[PDB]
Amino acid sequence: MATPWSGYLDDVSAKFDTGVDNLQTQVTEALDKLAAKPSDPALLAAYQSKLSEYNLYRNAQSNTVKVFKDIDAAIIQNFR
Amino acid sequence: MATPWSGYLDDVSAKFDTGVDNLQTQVTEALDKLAAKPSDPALLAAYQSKLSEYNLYRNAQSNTVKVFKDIDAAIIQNFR
Amino acid sequence: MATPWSGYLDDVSAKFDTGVDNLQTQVTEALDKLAAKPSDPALLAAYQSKLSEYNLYRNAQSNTVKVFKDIDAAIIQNFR
Amino acid sequence: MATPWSGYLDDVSAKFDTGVDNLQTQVTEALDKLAAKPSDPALLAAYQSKLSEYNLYRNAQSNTVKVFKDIDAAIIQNFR
Repeated sequence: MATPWSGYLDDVSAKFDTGVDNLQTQVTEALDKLAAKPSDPALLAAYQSKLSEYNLYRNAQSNTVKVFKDIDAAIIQNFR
Repeated sequence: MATPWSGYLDDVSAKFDTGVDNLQTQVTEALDKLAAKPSDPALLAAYQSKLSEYNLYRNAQSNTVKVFKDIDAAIIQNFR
Repeated sequence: MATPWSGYLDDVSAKFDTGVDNLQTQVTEALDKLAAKPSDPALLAAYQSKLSEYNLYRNAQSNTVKVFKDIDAAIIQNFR
Repeated sequence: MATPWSGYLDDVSAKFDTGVDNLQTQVTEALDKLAAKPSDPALLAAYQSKLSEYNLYRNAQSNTVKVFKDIDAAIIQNFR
């Protein structure tokens, strides 16, 4: 049997991965559609919201690892 | 079973879609009608009202994502 | 193979062009006919109606590019 | 064999390029036509719309590269 990787920081990353799982394909689909369409009321606005959603996936993930590693580093320094 | 995308910002966007669902086809139908018509006072007033209806929908999406993102950005940046 | 220019704003402009394609030649034909005539009730009413049709083509095109660019500018500004 | 440059930010730039590939020559053609004419309502509306399209290419490109670099900079700062 395979043993799943148990981690607090890894779980948070996987939580966002499952949420925007199909969102990744939606971003690339809207990006290619806009490529051959200069000005688009629909495509540009749709991509606007979907791009910011991707923006949060990368920002929120980097924020959780930032806070966790900082406080965790202080604990590791105590062990001496 | 498939799980739907649960989001506050996504709900507002999809909420406007249900309202202008058949409205999108009405814009293209009136566009082709005017394209092959020299001058009509009736179709001019019809397209005029339908044009802004689309304008308000698209501007509402960029509006909700703008005000919600600004306040949410301050919250996520607080997490440090 | 040649790739056609795909654009929503350009489609609206070309839409009116297919409608008043032979209309442009009709305006110049009636203009020269009016210039060689002192006063005629028939050509006056004919040119009057055809003049407004040309006015609708130039106005409808400038109207669509104006309302569309305004709303699309809001979206573009969000990208930051 | 040659290896193509794989980049997300570069892909977005080239994405807009494939669309307005022949538009660059269309802008210069309309520019020379405008300089060789005193005043034309037809070319004024044409160049106006085409100038908006060139603004689309330079804006969306600079817009996407700006938001992507910001969140990407946060990740790089995390690696320490």
